[PDB]
Amino acid sequence: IVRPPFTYATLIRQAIMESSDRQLTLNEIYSWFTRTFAYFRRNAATWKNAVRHNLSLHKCFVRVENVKGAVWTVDEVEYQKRR
Amino acid sequence: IVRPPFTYATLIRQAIMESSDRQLTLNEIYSWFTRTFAYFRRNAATWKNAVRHNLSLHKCFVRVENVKGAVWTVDEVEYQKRR
Amino acid sequence: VRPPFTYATLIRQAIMESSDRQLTLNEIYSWFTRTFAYFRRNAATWKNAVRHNLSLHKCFVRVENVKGAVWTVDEVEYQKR
Amino acid sequence: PFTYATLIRQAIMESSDRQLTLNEIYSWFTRTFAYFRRNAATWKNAVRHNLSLHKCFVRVENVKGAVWTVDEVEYQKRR
Amino acid sequence: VRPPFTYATLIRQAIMESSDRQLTLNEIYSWFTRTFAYFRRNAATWKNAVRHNLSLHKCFVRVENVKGAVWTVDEVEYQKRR
Amino acid sequence: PFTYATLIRQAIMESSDRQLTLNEIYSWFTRTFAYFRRNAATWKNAVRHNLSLHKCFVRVENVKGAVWTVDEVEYQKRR
DNA sequence: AACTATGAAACAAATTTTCCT
DNA sequence: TTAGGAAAATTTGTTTCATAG
DNA sequence: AACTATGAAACAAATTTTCCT
DNA sequence: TTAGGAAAATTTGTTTCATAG
Ligand SMILES: [Mg+2]
Ligand SMILES: [Mg+2]
Ligand SMILES: [Mg+2]
Ligand SMILES: [Mg+2]
Ligand SMILES: [Mg+2]
Ligand SMILES: [Mg+2]
Repeated sequence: IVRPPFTYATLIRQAIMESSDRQLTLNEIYSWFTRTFAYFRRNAATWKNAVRHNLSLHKCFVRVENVKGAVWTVDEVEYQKRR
Repeated sequence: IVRPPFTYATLIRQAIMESSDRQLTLNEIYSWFTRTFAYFRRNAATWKNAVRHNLSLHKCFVRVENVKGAVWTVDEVEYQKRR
Repeated sequence: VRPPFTYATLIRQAIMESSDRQLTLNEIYSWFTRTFAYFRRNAATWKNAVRHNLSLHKCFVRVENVKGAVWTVDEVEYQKR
Repeated sequence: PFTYATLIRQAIMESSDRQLTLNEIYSWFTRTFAYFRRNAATWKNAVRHNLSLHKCFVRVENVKGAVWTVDEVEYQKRR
Repeated sequence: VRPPFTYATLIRQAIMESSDRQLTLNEIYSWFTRTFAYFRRNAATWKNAVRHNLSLHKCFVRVENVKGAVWTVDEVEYQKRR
Repeated sequence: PFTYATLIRQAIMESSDRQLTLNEIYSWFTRTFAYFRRNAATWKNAVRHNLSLHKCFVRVENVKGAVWTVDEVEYQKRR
């Protein structure tokens, strides 16, 4: 098994960008990771922690609260900075 | 953390070829893996199983019993076949 | 062509492979339970497994004759295991 | 009991010229797996029937309970 | 060159940060124990950590002037952490 | 209480011009870590001494046990 | 080809915040 | 009104990776 | 650029074998 | 001499990866 050659930030952005409304709940993001790569079908304690850490740490990922909870979105302009 | 871009057989051969007498016990091979790459400092249940599996499966790795137990060696001619 | 297996050949196998060369009905049932469970696989599964075994085990050698390709068994390399 | 290796050997071993193409091995496995699928729900009664029908299977009653044995001479007479 | 810390400023910090602005001697000791344990780090450790924090937190802005580059604190940006 | 951020901020805030080069921050941390290393075995007695020496620290005896408080007015004079 | 130095990423954790029994 | 638990977030400090010199 | 087919590798496990309490 | 335990080996069958076509 090989981990994808992309950063967590890039992968998370990919997940969100591929969604129909450009937004995903945390659990939906986890699902995208496990469905897409074999690497994420094990050691969940490690990679899910990485995902949450990246979502909070990086300003390009903005939590948008809504009636049923909250979804994560991507501030593309922000994502582009430093990259 | 990234796993080395080499097969288990290639890494095992490397460990043995670097030893002073071209022989290593199983525990010494585990130690070479952990000392050499961060990747092998976690999920021991998985990679140690991989190492034992590779040692038995591939004919290029020959167990040589000795007074103190047994060491693993490499049949270079064999390793070269299929490669 | 003779069937690969029959209840008779299977019952004989169960008994012959046993310790005392004897089995109670319940023991024969246990053996059959395990055996039928093993075969409850699909073509996609066994087909993959067959190719895997032919290219992994040395006892299986492919002899190319005036037909295309045929696999044979090296009994001497088969016994060692 | 069975492994793909023993099965592949059985197929090849039980064929004249002791050879088989990959397609022929596939055919043998198809027949074999079909057999077990077809009889997955009948083997219990089939076994009881065979035990009492064929003389090669002899019931030996010992201390506690009874056991079944094979009369190899009788068995080898069927073929 | 007044010291960055003195027992006096530390004792006051422990008491001021407390719930009811008052601590027993033992509570002050517990605070000091934790504090001294935090600082038991080597130069290789804190040096790395300092560079890490300067380039991670936006409240720390490098204002490049005349010669060399000096940092500074964005009191407002630091407000979030407050 | 303390994080590298609060410390870096403390250093810069206590400096003139409220600015510091990376080397100056390094100097401040060197002095700071040196302080805690130097006094790792003396702080218990040092704390007891300071509490009874400085009037800004007042011992208030309530129901069970006694607690220490800071007389903010007194503390500020000396600064 | 080695080796060092170093920021971005990755990691491992300790805490916090919310929503529910 | 608290007490806990699980998710979800937020934070901190350390280790690893990729590479410019 | 996509997609399929497929052998090598990688995985996950069930068992075995040895050496010691 | 039987009963585990753990490390070391051996085995089997399934999933993943890289890539020819
Ligand atoms: Mg964010
Ligand atoms: Mg071997
Ligand atoms: Mg082979
Ligand atoms: Mg009969
Ligand atoms: Mg920053
Ligand atoms: Mg006093």
